[PDB]
Amino acid sequence: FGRFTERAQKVLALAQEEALRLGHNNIGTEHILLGLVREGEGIAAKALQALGLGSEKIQKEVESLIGRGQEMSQTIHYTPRAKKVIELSMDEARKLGHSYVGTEHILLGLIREGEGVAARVLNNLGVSLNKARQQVLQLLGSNETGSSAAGTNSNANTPTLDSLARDLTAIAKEDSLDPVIGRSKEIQRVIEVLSRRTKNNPVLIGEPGVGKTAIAEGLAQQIINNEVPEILRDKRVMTLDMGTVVAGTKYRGEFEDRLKKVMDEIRQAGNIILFIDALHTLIGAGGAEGAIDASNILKPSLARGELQCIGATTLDEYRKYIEKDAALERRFQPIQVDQPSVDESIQILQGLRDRYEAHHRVSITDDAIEAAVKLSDRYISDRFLPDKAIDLIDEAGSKVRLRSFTTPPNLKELEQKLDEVRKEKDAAVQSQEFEKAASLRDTEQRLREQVEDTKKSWKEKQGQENSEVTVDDIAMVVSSWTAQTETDKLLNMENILHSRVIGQDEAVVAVAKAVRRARAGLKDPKRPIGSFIFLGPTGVGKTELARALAESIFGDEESMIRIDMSEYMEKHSTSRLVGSPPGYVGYDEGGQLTEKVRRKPYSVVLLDAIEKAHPDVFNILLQVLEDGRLTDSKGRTVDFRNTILIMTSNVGASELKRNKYVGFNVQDETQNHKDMKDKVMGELKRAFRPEFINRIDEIIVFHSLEKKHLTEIVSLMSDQLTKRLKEQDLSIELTDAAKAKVAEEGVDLEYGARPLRRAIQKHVEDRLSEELLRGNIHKGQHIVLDVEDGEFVVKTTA
Amino acid sequence: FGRFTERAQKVLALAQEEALRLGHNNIGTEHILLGLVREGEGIAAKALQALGLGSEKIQKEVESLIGRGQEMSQTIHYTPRAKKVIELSMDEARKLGHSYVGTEHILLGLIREGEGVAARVLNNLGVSLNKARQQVLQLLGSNETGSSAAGTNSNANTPTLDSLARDLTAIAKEDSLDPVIGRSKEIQRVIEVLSRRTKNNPVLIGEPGVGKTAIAEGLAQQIINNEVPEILRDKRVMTLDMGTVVAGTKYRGEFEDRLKKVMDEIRQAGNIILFIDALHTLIGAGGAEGAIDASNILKPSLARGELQCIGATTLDEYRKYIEKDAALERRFQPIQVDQPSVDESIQILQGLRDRYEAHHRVSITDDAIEAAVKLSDRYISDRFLPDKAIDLIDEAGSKVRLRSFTTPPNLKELEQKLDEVRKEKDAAVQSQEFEKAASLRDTEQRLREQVEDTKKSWKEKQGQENSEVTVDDIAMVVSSWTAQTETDKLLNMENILHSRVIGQDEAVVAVAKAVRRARAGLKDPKRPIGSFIFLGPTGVGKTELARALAESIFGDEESMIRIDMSEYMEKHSTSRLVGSPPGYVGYDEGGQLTEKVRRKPYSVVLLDAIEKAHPDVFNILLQVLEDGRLTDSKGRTVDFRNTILIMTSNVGASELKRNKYVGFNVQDETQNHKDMKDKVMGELKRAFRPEFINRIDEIIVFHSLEKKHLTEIVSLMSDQLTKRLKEQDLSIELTDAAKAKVAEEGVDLEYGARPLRRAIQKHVEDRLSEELLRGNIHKGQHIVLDVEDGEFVVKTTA
Repeated sequence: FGRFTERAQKVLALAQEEALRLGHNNIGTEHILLGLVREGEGIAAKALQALGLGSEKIQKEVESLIGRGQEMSQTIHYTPRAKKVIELSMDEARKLGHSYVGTEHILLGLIREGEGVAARVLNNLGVSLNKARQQVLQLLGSNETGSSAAGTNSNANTPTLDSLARDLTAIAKEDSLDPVIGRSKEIQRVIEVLSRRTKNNPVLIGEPGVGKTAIAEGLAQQIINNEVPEILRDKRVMTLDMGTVVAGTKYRGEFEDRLKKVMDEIRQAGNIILFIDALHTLIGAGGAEGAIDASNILKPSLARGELQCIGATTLDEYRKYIEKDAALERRFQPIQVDQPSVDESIQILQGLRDRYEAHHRVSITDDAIEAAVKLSDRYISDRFLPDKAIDLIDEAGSKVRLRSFTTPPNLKELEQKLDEVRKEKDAAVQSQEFEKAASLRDTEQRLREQVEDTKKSWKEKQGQENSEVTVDDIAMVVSSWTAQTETDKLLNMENILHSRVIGQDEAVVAVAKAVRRARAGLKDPKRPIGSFIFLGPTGVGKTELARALAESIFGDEESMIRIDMSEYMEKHSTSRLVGSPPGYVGYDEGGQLTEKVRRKPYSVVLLDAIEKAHPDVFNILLQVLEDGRLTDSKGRTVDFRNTILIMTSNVGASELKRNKYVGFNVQDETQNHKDMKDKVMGELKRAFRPEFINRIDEIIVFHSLEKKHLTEIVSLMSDQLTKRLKEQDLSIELTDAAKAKVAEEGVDLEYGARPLRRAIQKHVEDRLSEELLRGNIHKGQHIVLDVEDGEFVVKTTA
Repeated sequence: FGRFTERAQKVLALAQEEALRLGHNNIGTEHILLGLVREGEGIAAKALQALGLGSEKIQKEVESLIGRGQEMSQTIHYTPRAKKVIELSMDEARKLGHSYVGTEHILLGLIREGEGVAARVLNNLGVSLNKARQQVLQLLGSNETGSSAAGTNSNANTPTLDSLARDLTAIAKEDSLDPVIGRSKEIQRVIEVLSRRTKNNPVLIGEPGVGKTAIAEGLAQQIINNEVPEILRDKRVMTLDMGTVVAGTKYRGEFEDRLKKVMDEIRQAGNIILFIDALHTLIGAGGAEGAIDASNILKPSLARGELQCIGATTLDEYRKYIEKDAALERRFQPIQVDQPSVDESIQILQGLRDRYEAHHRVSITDDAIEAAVKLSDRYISDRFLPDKAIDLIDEAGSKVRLRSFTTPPNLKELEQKLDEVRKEKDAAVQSQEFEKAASLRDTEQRLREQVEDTKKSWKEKQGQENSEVTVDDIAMVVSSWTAQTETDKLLNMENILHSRVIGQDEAVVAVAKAVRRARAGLKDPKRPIGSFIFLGPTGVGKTELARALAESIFGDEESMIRIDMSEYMEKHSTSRLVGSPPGYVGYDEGGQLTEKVRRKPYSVVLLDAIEKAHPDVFNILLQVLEDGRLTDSKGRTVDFRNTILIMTSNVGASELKRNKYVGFNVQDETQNHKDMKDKVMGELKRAFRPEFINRIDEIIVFHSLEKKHLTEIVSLMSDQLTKRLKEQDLSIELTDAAKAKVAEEGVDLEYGARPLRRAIQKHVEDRLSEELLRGNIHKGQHIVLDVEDGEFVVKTTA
């Protein structure tokens, strides 16, 4: 373990002394035994001496098992028996508590390791081996700790405080506990619920979902010193926990009987505080289920303040307790409970980082935590504000030690060598090849040991590397799952967003900067990270930007919703049954929009075609854009904070399907640019409400494509082609010359961004494939699609 | 078995020695016994010798039984008894482990086979039969390997490992384990999630599915040597086995107690790795009911990092774990899981090739293996990417062994002869006919031995067949459920689609080549391997091609969906229906379309008439045409990846239908071909959208009711007549002359292939049946439908 006590380690080192002193190549088990008795006293040492085995008795036998010499101490490590004895003490101390191993455990371990040289020493000297293991044990007392013992107090406390349970106050008198976190005003407010008497029962309302029990340790501390009543001092805090009741009982009826007994013993009352987790479940009122009706005993108890108690209830549970009354509502009284906000997250991270330095890393870093947390709160966005965080910290809190030790020192080849040896050796010895095996053995185990020496030479790489949990590290994780390599995504957002967006330096930079503004807490987070309307036709860069955002902002693309407004416009699905029959605004709110975004909160919510949806739909969209929430689906709250709203329209489309011209002039092109960035955002206003648009940060125009943008759609569709065919069959590349010939056809004055899919289809997909059908190209070769003399020719370069 | 160890086989063979050495012309059981003891000191031999039965006692008895001395042996074979001793020992070696058979088992088997002469030999020589079986048994020698016995001891290690369960590392240190081929890239990403302790726990979320456990065996192996962190210092990996916990307890309370016990012993913490299979089920979160609520012990265990564990959860299950939190989520953490990609598939196949040698019908070929995978991957697809594969290997991996013994040179006839003999013989011995029976036995047993000789002359039919699995072999089998005879289907696709489909050679070749283009992986197959528009009037070639495509691509015709989009109505029936219109488009998206294509993943989806059949449908289909997917049915994704989308049309029909027949045109014909290949596809564009059409592979025109196309429609319908009556037993053939006379009546510029059914009905069905009524033809004679001189005539030729 290397986290043993002295005492163990000492009998063991005494073993080596006898190794050479008695002449043993390998420090035998006989020496570990000698080690115990030669340290004189120590529970092992003493133990052997109890049975009558002094150093005298032992050594006569020991020298009679291996005499002198062998003073060479040939590769002095232990004998394998003796090595087992060391392993044995570790477990012989685990079972007997001890994480740090002593003398005793080794003598106990010897007995265990009973065919060993030691073992035979004792069984030869007339002392039964088990008589020895006994002897160590009966001196391995292992007195109380984490508690104290010296007397007996109390009579009436006996029946009550016994039952049920740990007694939180007790565990907080002598620490065997941790703060852990709060919820500080809750503790004040608990004493608000506890310095009264009619409604003397605290009732914590909130998600549970923060580790309610952390708050509880709060009361303990504060009820003692010094905010507590004048004659309703001498308070005791007694915990009532379900787990103790159910175990070995296995019945609700019996559980009720035991609980009844507990309420009776609480007769030390008028000074007692009871902790009741999930108070509704016991009350039995509300919902189809009652989840037991403890209420018969529990309710009058709650009202009197004999069961002056702390109720841990939730959002719904409080309804289902106050509904009874007036002793579950002439007892109850609620208090507003906290759960971590963004800053709180950071603090939690640090607090339990440090204890996983048992796990030799984690340790570090403030900044790293900040990455886990800060990046998470707004983006990914896959759990809760601190929960998200810790995973990120920890992936990376491992990640680097793995890439560190990606081999031995690169001496991974060594193991490979040693294999080949063993084989040669083995097979050679099985045939013989006598001395032709000789050298093979020697080469084998020589090598083997060398390998192992250098396998811990990247323990130098441990002392070099093995704590990294840094900004970038964490940040890599935050992008990895879906504050450096997420904020490098943020800072370099424009670069990332352009690479899929079909030209449109205009579109990209507008979205990029707006998301980047929010994404480091500069714009507005109680709104989407960016609200936008993206106008244009199909295949212009709209969708492509939505995607590129999912990737950049959250780390991976899968955090992207994409909702058709056409399914529930109540103006294009009204009675056309698009999707399913549900009455359409009800379909969107009551189900689809709210459920989906509630599932993925990070989601780039892409609400397609808000162009001609019913004006009521826009009121909902406006609420998403402003509030960063919608409340629908019978009172569920759906998080649009961390969303990136991108609402598309194809009313810009007309203008955004003209290219960046190739029209009547070449000065029509530089008049198409300005035309697309102006005409679109006003066809937007004509298509739907300004009030809606008033909650939208920037109106992104996705300019139709003139190369620059043409040769970038051709290179997106053709690149989507060349990659989807590599998994099953051929390697395709289109030369730049061939991407050019398609882009000329992606021109139209009136269809500047749509025609491209078909023309990649015909000119790439169809073209390689009709060339496999001829036998010009094939599966599994590299297909360069080239221009021959102004006609495509599929060439091979494999 | 035919795979026995020496010791057995030798004692047995020594019987044959005594057979002739004493003359016993059938090698008796007495000789098997002699066989044991004359083989000296095998466990059988040795055994008898312990009880006192040396060779001396045995042969002395033996020679006093059958004894001397007709040194030959009758067909030198055994007694039936002695043959039984061999069969018995084999089983007496199965019992005692032993895959093969050893000496002991033969003596043990003798005792068992106790009416044998040996048994009586031993019971004559003063040693009880059971004293002999005793001795062999208690010298238990059998086949061995998987050594792990040499004596072991530990103290605390005892409580954990007892319960519950196998140790993955252990089975991989004696290597009774196998890799197994993963799912390799997953394992690195786990050790990041595992060398943690702030979120200590990996939790694998994904399809389970080819064996989740392959990833698990991964960890074990990497955690030993050496790329493993020092974060993960001195780790052991222990696997959860749910089955042992539930067994022998038969109660939830007891089950909980055992799990609790395990969590306690995990006190070896910070040095232990726990593998928890199906981790959600124990947490018991979500649903109407839980799933088992081990959670009380398990949740804090997960949080502490004592149960630093690897969770194997499923698609929904992770939701139901973060649903608890933040210790079932602040410990837990999800990871992206692998299920083998197409290349990985191939490798698996081969990996288990060598054990298919046990059935001897594959090993080999690679080329076939690839087929198993690839052909299946793209074309149905009713299993996962490697499962599909392996099944095909073995499918073919038997197929040829069946052709082996169905047709060798057919010494099946031999056996047939031998039959006739026995009968004759038997009945002859019974008739008497006695010496006339004599020779009949002799002819019988002669035959019997010959029979048996020529069936193992078809061990030459084994050395010929008994391991291959060839290209075609796999491919044909791939066609049987669902490279050669699936890629011959691909290469010869035009030929195959024409052989069932009409004179629309234009259409056939266009579709054939377009599917064959995609289906060989050189044209976009993310979306259907062919999207199409099929123009023509109904019954022309359109439907028929949809069928022929299924047949060619998948090897079965009945993998063809078929939806009419025009049937979806009530899509404007507001108050018109009554007061609400609940249904039809909602049925199509919400259930029918998505479920059906998801059911048969790849299948010719034949979307009938979308000329104006809800303009919204064309958009919905467009998403299929582009992506290969639709998302409907409340979040199901339907893969139309290598479906063949065929969207039908009969709006071009009018021109497609037009003539090419003589008797009335000689210049409209040569204006109907050229007219159809342009004009048809433009009546299409008004009936769809260009946006739709741009994501279509090709726009197919079925030049129809030509001269030519007719007599092929007539030959499909009339051939369906001649075939549909054979089940009810009538043989019909139409001569080409009679199919021609009907074909004249479906052509002009106007009509369709509609009147062809009616006229086939009249001239074949109705007429032949009225010809049974007139008595020229009957039921079950061959009916030739001929033309006499221009007047129809039904002739008979059977």
